Amino acid sequence: MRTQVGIIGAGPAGLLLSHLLYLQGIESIIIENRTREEIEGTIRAGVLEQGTVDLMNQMGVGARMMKEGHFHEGFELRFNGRGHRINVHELTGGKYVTVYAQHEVIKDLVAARLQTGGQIHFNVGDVSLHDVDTSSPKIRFRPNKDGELQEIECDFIAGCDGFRGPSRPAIPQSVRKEYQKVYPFSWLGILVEAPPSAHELIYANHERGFALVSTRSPQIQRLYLQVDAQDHIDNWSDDRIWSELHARLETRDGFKLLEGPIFQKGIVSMRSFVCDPMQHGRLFLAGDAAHIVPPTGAKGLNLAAADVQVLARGLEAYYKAGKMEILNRCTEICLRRIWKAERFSWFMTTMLHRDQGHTPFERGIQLAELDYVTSSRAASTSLAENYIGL
Amino acid sequence: MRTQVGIIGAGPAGLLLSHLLYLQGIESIIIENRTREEIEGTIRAGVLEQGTVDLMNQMGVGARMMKEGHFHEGFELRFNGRGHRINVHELTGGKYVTVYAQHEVIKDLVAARLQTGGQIHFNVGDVSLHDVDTSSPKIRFRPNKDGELQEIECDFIAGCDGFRGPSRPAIPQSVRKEYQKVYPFSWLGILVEAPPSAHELIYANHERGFALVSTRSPQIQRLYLQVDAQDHIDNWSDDRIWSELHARLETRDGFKLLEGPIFQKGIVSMRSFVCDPMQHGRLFLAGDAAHIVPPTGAKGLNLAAADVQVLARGLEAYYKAGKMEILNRCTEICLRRIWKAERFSWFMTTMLHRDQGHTPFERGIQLAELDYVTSSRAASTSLAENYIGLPME
Ligand SMILES: Cc1cc2nc3c(=O)[nH]c(=O)nc-3n(C[C@H](O)[C@H](O)[C@H](O)COP(=O)(O)OP(=O)(O)OC[C@H]3O[C@@H](n4cnc5c(N)ncnc54)[C@H](O)[C@@H]3O)c2cc1C
Ligand SMILES: Cc1cc2nc3c(=O)[nH]c(=O)nc-3n(C[C@H](O)[C@H](O)[C@H](O)COP(=O)(O)OP(=O)(O)OC[C@H]3O[C@@H](n4cnc5c(N)ncnc54)[C@H](O)[C@@H]3O)c2cc1C
Repeated sequence: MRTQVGIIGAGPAGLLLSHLLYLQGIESIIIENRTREEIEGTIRAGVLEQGTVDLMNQMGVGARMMKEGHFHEGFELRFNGRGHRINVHELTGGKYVTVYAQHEVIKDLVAARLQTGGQIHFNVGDVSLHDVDTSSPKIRFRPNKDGELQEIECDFIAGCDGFRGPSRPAIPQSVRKEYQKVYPFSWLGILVEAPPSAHELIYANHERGFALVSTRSPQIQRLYLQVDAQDHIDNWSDDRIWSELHARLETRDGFKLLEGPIFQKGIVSMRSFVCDPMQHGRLFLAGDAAHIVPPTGAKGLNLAAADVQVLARGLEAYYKAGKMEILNRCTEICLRRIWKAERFSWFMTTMLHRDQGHTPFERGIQLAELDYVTSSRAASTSLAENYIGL
Repeated sequence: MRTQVGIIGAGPAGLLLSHLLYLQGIESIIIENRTREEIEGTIRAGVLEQGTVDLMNQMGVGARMMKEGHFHEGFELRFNGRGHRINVHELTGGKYVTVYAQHEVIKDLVAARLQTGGQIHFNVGDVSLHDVDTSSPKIRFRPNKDGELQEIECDFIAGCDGFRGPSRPAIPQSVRKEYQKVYPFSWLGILVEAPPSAHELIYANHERGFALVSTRSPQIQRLYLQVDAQDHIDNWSDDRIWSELHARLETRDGFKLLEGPIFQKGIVSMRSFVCDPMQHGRLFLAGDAAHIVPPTGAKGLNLAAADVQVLARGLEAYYKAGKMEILNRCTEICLRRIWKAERFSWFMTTMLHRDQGHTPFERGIQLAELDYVTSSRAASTSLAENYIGLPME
């Protein structure tokens, strides 16, 4: 099957890229190794930057996001037993913190793609990349895991297949440089059936560790506890999880944490990762296939959306005028934004998490930063602007 | 000899405290173990916070600071071969980065104190503190090192005697908690007979290490190079110093580093240190006797001035109304400001210095932070407000 751009992965990066290309008359074929049900059924976060909201609306796929999304005026930084509100709406001159679950974004983009004649193969298996260093790259795969071996002949391959996809290894080790940080802690995330304890997100730093109170709906809440990076979910009974959440979220004015059944519990590791370059011949990486951020800053899906806007612009210049300049500089342009988001995500992570390797001096300056950011208008404005994207 | 407040040390802390107390009719006696010539020859601080400039003017001792000090509208962060201006004057609503050397501040305060009947003993020896946990603390010392043993009977002792003075050990180890950070680098500081290369301070991050271009006068410049903490001045010839300064300060638009005789060179170590509490009975610490910051943020002299403003207010409430509240909370009030300045000094230090222990990712985030603080109005404003001093309590 011949196309212009072969896309590996139907996450936010692959789906947004395929639709941006469609809006400019450029054809694509997406392959996805999981089922449509699986990709549409995640409990992944939905904190969207203003740029991602603008992009969804610009693309004509933002109607359900605007109708069903939750628009908050701010969020809270809790530390030393006190909550401190960051009024994003006041500090940014009218913007909101937007939440619209990643699975909802995926559902909207899959539906828009299928409705506009888009080609998406779900449940593919045995995926491989070939001749990426030529003008005729190829993608090979088997439909429905064990179908006959099929080939996509294309001009470009977009590697939108996440951290463990096959596209990043297709950039030879001798050409790439990787940057990484392993945080000395992980998150224990829980999906709970209970009303929300507060109207806005709560990012809490406590002597015992970090806690994050988020939401999905009026009935379903999403909460996280910082845990030691080696910890297993079998070390954390429901009783221990709720006791630790109550301890870390405690306030002098008496906060009431609403508890319920934990439908899901799991440990997720926290990492920073940057691959440079994000291209090799006709292969171009975007999103988690090229870089990872710790989720404290909620930048991952937003960076995937920024990467594909640059890639689509380069592809458009190639098909319209035969120009290669923007494609040649795709890595250069994307990395400028990536490094700033990596810095912010690292800043939020280190400011809010307990580090047991920290000296008492380091813990003192961590608490001093928390005091400063919540008592300075410029520091709070900078946090607000970084949080909703810039 | 009886007095109200016995002060150990004639640095910025002790001198500012003695004069603030004089302005409120409170007597003091200062003892200083170095000569007046030695303390007036001090080479270190150059930059004053806006609050310290306001304090010197408020106290009636700011005339020479205004006439001879240098008032800059901003400073530069140089990285990736390009200079980025932080317009402090614009971002702070009218404040300046003030360059007026620590030794000039000391000269002005010693003169003002002596002119107003102040008692200062220079070149003292054999100094000791006694009965600090009583209502009658005492300071013992020998004038001119070989004098007869003298005693100062006072109501309070102010420990303004610097990092290695005798006052901090007088707070028992069982009552205090110390916080510290060790840095792998030091500063090689030089004094050069040359004109200024630029109108404003230059803080440069380079692959080879940090460099700072500061000034003293139109004819004397003060420059610093980051060096390994175990380096000695004999490892650094004048040729090696200039070659390293030219390399680290290089810009794509071609910066001209103005050279001349390097008449002073020395290596100075750096650290972060906080002692909590800063008081024990009638003994109260202030300045470097209580806390140290690495010099990248130009906070140390400024923090000593902030500490003594709080201490003077407490002492004033005690003598005027017999109230102990402000004195009881002196450590609490001072520490809130100290911790924020400790964070900022650590932030400036770690963003600008080369650390060979950094992973490639940590080097990337360091350069991203330099890009961020120079590309956001709110981030540059936050940087500027911290640089010229956060609001006083
Ligand atoms: C706890 C947590 C919370 C987060 N919260 C937020 C947040 O609020 N805001 C935010 O912006 N980001 C957030 N993120 C990050 C965000 O979810 C990711 O950065 C984002 O999913 C990356 O999108 P992507 O399209 O690059 O990759 P992915 O979402 O991983 O999509 C890649 C797709 O490729 C498919 N694929 C894999 N291998 C193959 C193959 N062989 N063949 C075909 N297809 C294949 C996968 O099945 C997958 O569907 C969070 C992450 C975590 C862990
Ligand atoms: C390279 C460098 C650059 C700096 N630049 C700046 C800057 O630009 N801005 C800034 O704000 N700060 C700066 N600082 C910090 C600043 O110099 C100090 O924080 C400041 O000197 C502290 O003043 P102090 O009065 O607390 O102590 P000190 O200045 O140390 O004075 C204490 C005094 O006590 C005396 N003393 C000691 N023992 C005894 C004893 N037994 N009896 C009697 N007297 C005794 C000493 O002789 C001394 O005169 C810098 C420091 C360095 C190293």
